[PDB]
Amino acid sequence: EVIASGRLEKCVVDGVTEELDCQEKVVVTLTVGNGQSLQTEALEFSLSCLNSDCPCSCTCACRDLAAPLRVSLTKSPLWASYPLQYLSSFNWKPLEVILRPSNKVCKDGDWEDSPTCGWFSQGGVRVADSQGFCCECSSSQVWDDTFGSSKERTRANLDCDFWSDPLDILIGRKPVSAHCLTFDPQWYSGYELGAASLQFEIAITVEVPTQFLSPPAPSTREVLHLGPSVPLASSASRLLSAKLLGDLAMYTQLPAISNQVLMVPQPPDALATNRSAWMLLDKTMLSMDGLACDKVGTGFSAFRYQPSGCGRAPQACLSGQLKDLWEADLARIADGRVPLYMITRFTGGSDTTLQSFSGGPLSFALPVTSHSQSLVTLSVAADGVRLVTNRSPGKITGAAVCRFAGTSCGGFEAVAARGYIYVNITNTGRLDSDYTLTVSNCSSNVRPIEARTLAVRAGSAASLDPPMELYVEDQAAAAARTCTVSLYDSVGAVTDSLTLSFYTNATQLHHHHHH
Amino acid sequence: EVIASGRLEKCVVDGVTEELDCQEKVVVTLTVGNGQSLQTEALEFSLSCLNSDCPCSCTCACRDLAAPLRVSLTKSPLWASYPLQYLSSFNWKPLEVILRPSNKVCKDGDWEDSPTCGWFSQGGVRVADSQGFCCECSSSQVWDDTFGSSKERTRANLDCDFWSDPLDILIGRKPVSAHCLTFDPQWYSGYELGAASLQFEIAITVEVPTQFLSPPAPSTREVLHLGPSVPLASSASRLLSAKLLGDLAMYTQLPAISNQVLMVPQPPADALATNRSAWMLLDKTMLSMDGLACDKVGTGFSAFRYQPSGCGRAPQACLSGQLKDLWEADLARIADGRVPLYMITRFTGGSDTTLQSFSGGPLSFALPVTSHSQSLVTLSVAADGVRLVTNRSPGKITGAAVCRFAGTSCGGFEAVAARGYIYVNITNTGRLDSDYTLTVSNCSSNVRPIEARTLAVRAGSAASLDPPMELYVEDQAAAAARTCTVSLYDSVGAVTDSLTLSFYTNATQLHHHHHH
Amino acid sequence: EVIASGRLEKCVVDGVTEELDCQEKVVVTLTVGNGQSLQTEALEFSLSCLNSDCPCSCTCACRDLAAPLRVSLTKSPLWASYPLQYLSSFNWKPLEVILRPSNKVCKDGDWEDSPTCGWFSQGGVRVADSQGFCCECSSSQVWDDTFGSSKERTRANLDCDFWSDPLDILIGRKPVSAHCLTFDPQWYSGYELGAASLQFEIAITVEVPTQFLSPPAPSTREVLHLGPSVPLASSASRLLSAKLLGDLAMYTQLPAISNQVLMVPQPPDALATNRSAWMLLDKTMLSMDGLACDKVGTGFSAFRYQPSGCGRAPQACLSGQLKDLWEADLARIADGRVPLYMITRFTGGSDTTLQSFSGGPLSFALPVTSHSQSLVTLSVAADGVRLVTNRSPGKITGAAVCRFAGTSCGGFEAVAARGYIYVNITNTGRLDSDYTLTVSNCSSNVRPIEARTLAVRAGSAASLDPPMELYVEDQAAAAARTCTVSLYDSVGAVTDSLTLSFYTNATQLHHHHHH
Ligand SMILES: *[C@@H]1O[C@H](CO)[C@@H](O[C@@H]2O[C@H](CO)[C@@H](O[C@@H]3O[C@H](CO[C@H]4O[C@H](CO)[C@@H](O)[C@H](O)[C@@H]4O)[C@@H](O)[C@H](O)[C@@H]3O)[C@H](O)[C@H]2NC(C)=O)[C@H](O)[C@H]1NC(C)=O
Ligand SMILES: *[C@@H]1O[C@H](CO)[C@@H](O[C@@H]2O[C@H](CO)[C@@H](O[C@@H]3O[C@H](CO[C@H]4O[C@H](CO)[C@@H](O)[C@H](O)[C@@H]4O)[C@@H](O)[C@H](O)[C@@H]3O)[C@H](O)[C@H]2NC(C)=O)[C@H](O)[C@H]1NC(C)=O
Ligand SMILES: *[C@@H]1O[C@H](CO)[C@@H](O[C@@H]2O[C@H](CO)[C@@H](O[C@@H]3O[C@H](CO)[C@@H](O)[C@H](O)[C@@H]3O)[C@H](O)[C@H]2NC(C)=O)[C@H](O)[C@H]1NC(C)=O
Ligand SMILES: *[C@@H]1O[C@H](CO)[C@@H](O)[C@H](O)[C@H]1NC(C)=O
Ligand SMILES: *[C@@H]1O[C@H](CO)[C@@H](O)[C@H](O)[C@H]1NC(C)=O
Ligand SMILES: *[C@@H]1O[C@H](CO)[C@@H](O)[C@H](O)[C@H]1NC(C)=O
Ligand SMILES: *[C@@H]1O[C@H](CO)[C@@H](O)[C@H](O)[C@H]1NC(C)=O
Ligand SMILES: *[C@@H]1O[C@H](CO)[C@@H](O)[C@H](O)[C@H]1NC(C)=O
Ligand SMILES: *[C@@H]1O[C@H](CO)[C@@H](O)[C@H](O)[C@H]1NC(C)=O
Ligand SMILES: *[C@@H]1O[C@H](CO)[C@@H](O)[C@H](O)[C@H]1NC(C)=O
Ligand SMILES: *[C@@H]1O[C@H](CO)[C@@H](O)[C@H](O)[C@H]1NC(C)=O
Ligand SMILES: *[C@@H]1O[C@H](CO)[C@@H](O)[C@H](O)[C@H]1NC(C)=O
Repeated sequence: EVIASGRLEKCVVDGVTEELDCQEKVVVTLTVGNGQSLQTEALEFSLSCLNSDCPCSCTCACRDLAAPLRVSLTKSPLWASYPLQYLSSFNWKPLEVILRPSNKVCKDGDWEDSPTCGWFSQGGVRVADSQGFCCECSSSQVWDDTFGSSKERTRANLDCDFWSDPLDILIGRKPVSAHCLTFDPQWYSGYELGAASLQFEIAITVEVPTQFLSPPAPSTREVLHLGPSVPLASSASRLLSAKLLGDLAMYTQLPAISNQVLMVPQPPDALATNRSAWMLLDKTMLSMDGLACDKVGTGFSAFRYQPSGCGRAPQACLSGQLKDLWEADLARIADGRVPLYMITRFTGGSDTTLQSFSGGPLSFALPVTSHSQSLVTLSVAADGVRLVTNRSPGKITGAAVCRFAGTSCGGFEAVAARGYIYVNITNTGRLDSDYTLTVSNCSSNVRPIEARTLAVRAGSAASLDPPMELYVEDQAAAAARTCTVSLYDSVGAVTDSLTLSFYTNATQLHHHHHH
Repeated sequence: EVIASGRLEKCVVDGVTEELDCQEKVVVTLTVGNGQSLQTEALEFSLSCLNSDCPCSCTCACRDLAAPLRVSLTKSPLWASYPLQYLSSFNWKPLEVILRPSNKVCKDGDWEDSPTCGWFSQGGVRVADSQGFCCECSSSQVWDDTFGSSKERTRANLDCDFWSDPLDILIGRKPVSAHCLTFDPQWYSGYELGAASLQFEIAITVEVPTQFLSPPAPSTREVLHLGPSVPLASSASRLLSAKLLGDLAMYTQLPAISNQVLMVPQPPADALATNRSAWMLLDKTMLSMDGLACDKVGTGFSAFRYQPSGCGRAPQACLSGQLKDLWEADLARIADGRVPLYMITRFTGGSDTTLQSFSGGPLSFALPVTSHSQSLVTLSVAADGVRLVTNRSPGKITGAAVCRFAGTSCGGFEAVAARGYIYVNITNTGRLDSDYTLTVSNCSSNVRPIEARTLAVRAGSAASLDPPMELYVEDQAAAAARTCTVSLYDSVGAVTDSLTLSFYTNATQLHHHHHH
Repeated sequence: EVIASGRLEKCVVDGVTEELDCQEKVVVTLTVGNGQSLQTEALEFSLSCLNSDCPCSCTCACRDLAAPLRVSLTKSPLWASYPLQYLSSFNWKPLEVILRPSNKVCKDGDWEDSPTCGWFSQGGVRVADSQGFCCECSSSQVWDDTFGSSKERTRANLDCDFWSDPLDILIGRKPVSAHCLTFDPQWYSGYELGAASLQFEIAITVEVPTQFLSPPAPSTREVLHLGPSVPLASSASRLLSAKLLGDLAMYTQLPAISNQVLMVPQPPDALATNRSAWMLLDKTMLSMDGLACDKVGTGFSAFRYQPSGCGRAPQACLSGQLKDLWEADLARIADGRVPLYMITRFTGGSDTTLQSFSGGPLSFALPVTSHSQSLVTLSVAADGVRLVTNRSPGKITGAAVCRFAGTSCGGFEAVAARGYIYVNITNTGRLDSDYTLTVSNCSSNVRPIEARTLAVRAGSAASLDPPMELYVEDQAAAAARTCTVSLYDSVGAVTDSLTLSFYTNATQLHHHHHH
């Protein structure tokens, strides 16, 4: 979209000579969209006196008369990359091993030279509280289990019936239990994310030459590169000078994951490669010092000194681990709901959308789908400008609402879940044209969706990736909620439009029954 | 504000025929403000050869000569809506019931067939640790309470004096206590908020016809609608083609509530106010999702049963920090001129009425944006010649004062623990609907700068800032009269009125422990 | 950068008379950069009929013929200020005092009239659980310490050997311990931060008068002031009318510190003044009610009722305090890593960059380094406009990568740490010109860096402050990673460029050795 165009006299005072020099250039300001990956528009600058701003006619090394300077602009796919900062490692699933010693002895002493669990060591020094804790059957439980049946739980399901082992309970040796903490061989590295940084590269293609026909005689293509890192560039010789000013505000802000911790499997039916097994967790799920129970990174001190530990069930204090959060999210997928810890809760179902990134192995970035119009200013030493835009018709070749990861299509669960709109369009023209995809005039209590733009090659089909997220703002269950999907060509004309119908199932809640 | 205007030759290559077609249109780029709800400006495009871009003179079906094409733009009120995702339910106030059995027996066994508290059940299976815990008076406390007075607390205020019940303590039956967890009948649904999405709709009114006088002869009004969902539209026939490019960056960013949990009262199937008045928005550090933590929203049976030294602690221990507690705590902050920390009205500034003007569904949440969010719109008309017609009407500041949260008292606030709210009354004294800009500047020392606000006021009507401006001070001292200058600008940046706003700040207060 | 310029007929209908009035003004829209603090560009408006829009020739009170109206724009340094909201106070380091009474008595009763620790008081009422807790040596430990050596830890390192004190253990008096909680005399005030607000002031200098030479005959300089608080202004009389529209989106977003708590030392080899001792903590490090252990603000109830408290080490439950987090971050500085709690983790090493702020004593703001181009619209009653920009060459006079606070330069630790790029440039011209500093064409797995702009006075040297943060997206250890640092003058020409080489050391991780 061209915003401003006109002539301007840019005078430059050379700082060494303090000397003035003025030229009248054409200053065009136009935006570049996120989904604008093809050369659909072109800027043509009328060039008088070609070659070396009229000519000396005619070895001779002179100049030619007239030709148009063609300029187009594309933008690489937009990503939101976060910088990583390592913090600490975490175990996939810490496991408690219960030992029932053969000689009915158990030692968890703090200065115990050799406990029945054994000491860990971070080097030559042994780690505190790594020796677990012991459990003995109380006199009250030996009394109950002998005559009747003890109603008090033991962590090792101890049998304290006197008849179960009379020859040793008589001599005071009661049944004992050892509870040691072990680590899964699978470790994870936890990196704290940073501030989001928009990353892209605008490609400015400039070609200078020697009813409906506009034939091109020999041109020489030159490509400029603009971006946040290099927000300006100039063409060969000194004709075109560009400058990236910045983007406009995004209508739907980025997800607030700046203060979360990215879990990456520490390397030593197969697991999927790259970031498929990655996770991104809030700090309320973690214990950095390891002194808290039922958190990622629970340590020895938390497991050894848990209150009434011998009276609790096995594996207590060891919940909420990376393996638990993973298995929990997989359950949410089977129920049409969105994961809460897997990084695919932003992609919408597939990990393939996150491998198109061009960063290093230890990097994280989400594909931006909101509108981010970057403003570029072109200043050419050529008076006369014209915009040439391709208009190709299109057709919506398919639209449907599907749950997370496409486990089932047609609808989702009202407020606990959300839907994902996959839209298939096809360029029916013979040229590469830009398109705008909008969802509007929905039924009641349906959340508005921001439009998306697709640059489709001629005769090719395209699809929204990642798809649009669809919510509903009530908890009822409707059989056919409606929305209108419209396909706009360039310069804002509707080439095709259909009505998208979907169901929402009612929401479900917890309940406790009192007695 | 008009930004760019000029002529441009837009050539369109029809993709089916690969055929070129060029036209010279006027491309105007202008911004639309957040608080711009009235038609104060108008763009007039000189239209030669009316009707069907000169005419064939003269059934005839021909064209007329000349008239101006009038175009205006308004913007709906701006909101920041967050998508909800349900997580779990939470009880308004879990209550501990203390039982003192008549037969002095108490059973909290894990496999106990029938405990003195009873098992809950999530269906047909009974919930673990729902049977509470029992307490017995230790031998040490029976020894103290019999002769002197025991200094050790019991959760049930047990009387373990032997003389208080000798016939049963002698046969070993000591006084016992049962501590069961119960739930308030009022439940709450907790929805995790999502990413903020700016939502609005720009209304482009276009009317084509067919000293100071500019009379309108018959016009036909056509309204276009642009927004984030539909960022472009075209008029009837093919005269005007619009496109919404986006907004500019906001100077004061939105509140970071993306990862918080919205608490909504769960319906049952002196009265409370309707809609979101009873809603709350909490940080995840106030919650226990698994319920295995004490003194958090959603504390479960396992946390209450296995609390360390539970029988030695006071009643209702581990049951603090609940939805009822956080609510009653915020109400106390209101009575002390401070701002709530959990009620969603801590963003509105005092009144819930500002949040019911939203047009979303029953289960939605949105805050009214007050920062400048200037959206850029590009107009391209097939009519060469353009003119901007803006209404300028004078105004007067009819009132300005600093008030605490919810207007419990005006005149000032508490320095750093609290903040003030600036209510400003203005009145359009002209006969036309003009736009205005409201600024607070040239303040005294250590006063935080405030971003300006814009008000579109109907002719002869009075307007007011809603929600009011939030005012802070960057020191902890107590001043009797801090000053700021409130200025009212008409359109095209002229000061019609200005007054000096004076307010006091009380000194901040801090906690203190006296050791012994 | 000038974006749009042209003529526009702005008609104004006076609301009182309903009367029309039209004038044709020049509407220039141009951006103002973040680092643009000098008058490098200038807008010159051709003014016909000077003095009072041709003249009446010739007391006379008439007008002159012709002169140019010079207009320049600068922007103050950009800051992101956060509003503070006080919450509660916190102690620098709560300390546990262990008492061993001479008479072997210990009382921690709830209704105890006078305990061996003593009651605190918030006024006239005494604070609950302020009397600490007592510890007695169990019969099991007296049995072990008498014959052999007890392997169970006591919090007071108690000696329960019967022979160590036989005359009192015989009469039942066992060794006892008192554990009271005390507070460091240094307190801290904790303020919850608010939403970030961009704060700046654009200075519009307008002076109206009355080969390379352009001499100035007497002008009168007038300065306008625009900003978020006052986004518009008009010149003396009614010539120029300005309006600040807003900034463009920032490419690298601000750090998400909105919901954190700022710790400020509560006033009564010396510490540096202002914010040098300040800290900014996540709410997961705090206990507001004080009922949690090993957190900032741990209270009496947490310390008194800690499970197995008498069996734990001294100072247990009292970790993770403001003194601990401070001493921990200082250790990260000595290891080339970035602090996690000190507010200097955003500045990059020096506190001097945070004292240039102009706020009150209780305020907090970070210097914005991302591009924030503000759009300003100028409308002058003078047809004819010209842009005069100074171009002075520059030279990169130094570039190096240094760890946090400059503890050592040359490189950093790959993912646990980050580097900081200090760049020295010098204006070699005789005029004040603007510059653009870019880092591009890096080696593999190097994170992209957004460009920065420097306004340098003539003949003066400038430096990046705060320096650019440099990350790497892999965990390997390389001896010489390369990037290209380029220096652009105004209107986008490369005056100087060098290649910046640096090393990255491999990352380090935790490890537990099992037994
Ligand atoms: C939009 O266009 C897309 C194509 O560009 C459509 O995707 C197609 O979806 C259909 C089902 O709706 C798939 O047909 C199925 O094919 C499988 C076997 O092929 C697949 O096998 C495995 C899965 O077992 C998979 O990993 C492979 O990659 C194959 O894709 C049959 O068993 C099914 O019965 C069914 O016929 C197409 O394969 C798929 N095409 C592509 C290219 O992926 C999409 O449905 C369209 N959406 C809308 C809303 O119109
Ligand atoms: C970019 O230019 C900067 C100057 O504008 C350069 O900073 C200079 O860095 C050198 C070291 O490379 C310093 O020289 C040192 O001086 C100390 C003694 O002076 C200092 O003493 C104390 C520290 O004990 C300090 O607090 C004072 O302020 C003094 O600065 C010697 O003991 C050292 O051996 C060494 O010679 C310069 O003093 C310093 N200049 C300034 C003005 O700070 C910077 O290195 C340049 N960077 C690049 C990449 O080129
Ligand atoms: C700005 O203008 C509004 C009105 O547009 C002012 O609100 C008015 O405030 C007064 C109090 O100062 C209200 O009068 C009171 O009414 C209550 C009954 O609700 C009565 O008990 C009191 O004795 C008193 O009479 C008045 O009703 C209210 N008007 C409206 C429409 O709400 C506001 O005070 C003005 N603020 C400034 C700073 O000028
Ligand atoms: C991801 O895959 C790419 C190629 O598809 C590979 O170069 C890269 O090393 C992989 N990274 C991880 C972390 O698996
Ligand atoms: C929008 O949909 C409603 C049905 O909900 C229909 O009545 C109306 O005509 C539609 N309007 C447009 C412009 O599609
Ligand atoms: C709800 O989901 C089930 C499958 O889980 C589906 O059969 C049903 O049709 C859905 N509800 C409605 C109203 O369609
Ligand atoms: C809020 O009030 C509106 C009408 O004022 C009503 O339509 C809506 O259902 C209410 N929502 C709730 C959650 O009470
Ligand atoms: C701002 O107010 C102060 C009084 O505190 C006054 O001295 C100064 O002149 C005022 N400045 C302007 C520009 O009004
Ligand atoms: C501080 O607040 C009290 C009421 O809490 C009020 O009476 C007093 O006037 C305030 N301080 C000043 C300086 O006005
Ligand atoms: C910081 O220093 C400035 C002067 O450099 C002083 O005016 C201000 O009071 C100081 N603030 C604090 C909190 O030390
Ligand atoms: C980037 O640097 C490499 C040296 O490793 C050089 O070969 C290449 O030409 C450079 N590319 C550009 C565009 O400067
Ligand atoms: C890694 O750091 C050490 C000091 O910690 C330094 O001596 C060494 O040079 C660094 N690595 C490389 C490759 O330079």
